[PDB]
Parts: sequence; C-alpha cells; structure tokens
Amino acid sequence: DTKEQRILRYVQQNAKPGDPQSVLEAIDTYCTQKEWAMNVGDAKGQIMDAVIREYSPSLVLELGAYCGYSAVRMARLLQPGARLLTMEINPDCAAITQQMLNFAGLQDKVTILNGASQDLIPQLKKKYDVDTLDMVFLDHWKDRYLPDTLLLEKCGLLRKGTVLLADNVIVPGTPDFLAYVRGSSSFECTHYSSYLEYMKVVDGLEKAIYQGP
Ligand SMILES: O=C(NC/C=C/[C@H]1O[C@@H](n2cnc(C(F)(F)F)c2)[C@H](O)[C@@H]1O)c1cc([N+](=O)[O-])cc(O)c1O
Ligand SMILES: [Mg+2]
Repeated sequence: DTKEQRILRYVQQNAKPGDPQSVLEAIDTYCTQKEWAMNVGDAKGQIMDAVIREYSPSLVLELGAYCGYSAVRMARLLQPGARLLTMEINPDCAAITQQMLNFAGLQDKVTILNGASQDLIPQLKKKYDVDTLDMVFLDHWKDRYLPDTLLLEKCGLLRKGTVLLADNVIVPGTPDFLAYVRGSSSFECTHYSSYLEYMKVVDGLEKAIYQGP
C-alpha cells in the first residue's frame, strides 16, 4: 500500500464522481492534513488556471502526471475538443492518474503516455496526431526540464507562441532550465511568485520529567 494509492482511495471515498473540483479539493485536504505529496497544490494551481484560461490551448502536453492532480486541474478548463497529453514514466503513477481522471469524468479529454520522454517525445506527431503544441506544463524531474525542452524544439513541437509553464523553479529549483530560458532570445519569460504546496508542517516539543533511578 503506497501513499499514492492512499490518495486515490481517499478521493474515491470522499469526492463526488464526475466533479473535478471535488477531486481537487479531496486531494488537497488529504495532503494538507494527512501526508505531504508533490501535487502543485491550490495556490500555484490558481495561477495555472488563470494562465490556461488566458491562452485557451487546444493541445497541451504535461510532463509529469504523478497522481493526476494537475491533469484534472488543466483538463477541467479545456474547451470542447481540446486535448491534454500527459507523460508519466512510472506505470504505477500512470495507472493512478488514469483512475483519478476517470473518477473526475475527464477521461475523454486526456491521453496518458507511459514511457520515457526520450522515446515518447519523438513519437508524438506520428502516434498521437500532433502538429505543434499550444502549451507545455513541466513538472517532472527537475533535471529533465531543460533536456526535454531542447528535445521538444528538435522535434518541431514548438511554434511561435507555444507557452511553456514550469513548476518548482524556486523550490526545489530548476537552475539550468531557468537560466536557459531567461537568457535565450527564443523565449519571453514571466515569473509568477507563489508558495510551495502543503507547507503547514507539524513539529512538537517533548517534555520528559525524570523520576529517579
Ligand atoms: O521532485 C518533484 N517532482 C518530480 C516529479 C516527478 C514525476 O514525473 C514523472 N515523470 C518523470 N519523467 C517523466 C516523463 F514525462 F518525462 F517521461 C514523467 C515521475 O515518475 C513522477 O511521477 C517535486 C518536488 C517537490 N518538493 O518540494 O520536493 C515539489 C514539487 O512540486 C515537485 O514537483
Ligand atoms: Mg511540482
């Protein structure tokens, strides 16, 4: 029994089927109160929602599905016919994410790709009927943000105006990626400051009164 399975089961038991907002709220409650997990969380999530709404992307790529929190967050805001592709190298995570999406009623909008980016990015256009991406959400291993961006470019998946949106550029940090995009004339960058997810961390003092030998 893993933390991720506990999160899914919590959702199935507490959230309302076919209600994405309910699913997000259940995940957030569980991770706030019971076990920290690396979901983007509500604070950063509200910023994501505002960016998605602004750009109204027809085709989004997510790198890093985890438990499907951001996939639910993004897919619930997609217009009819728009698609989210989400890449997850861990097959246990990919299965949890599919179940989370199913529970939320968002399965028709989302395609889970189970594999490594080095294999899957070059197969996107041919296997998943993609021309160029409107938006990319980066939230996988932090050392993979830059090499994957470069691979996306190599493969012709970026067009003028493709929006990349990257989580965790402060904590844990993505320093090569951040320096690269901020220094490149090929990118125009904006920073949205917020807070790391679920950081009300409990600690305590123990008092121990000696009673003698
Ligand atoms: O390490 C963090 N995230 C790593 C998240 C990694 C997730 O992305 C998947 N993946 C890996 N490669 C691919 C692909 F697509 F390329 F194939 C998909 C991994 O299996 C995992 O589910 C993290 C850590 C903290 N923190 O505070 O420690 C806070 C956060 O918000 C975080 O995102
Ligand atoms: Mg993250």
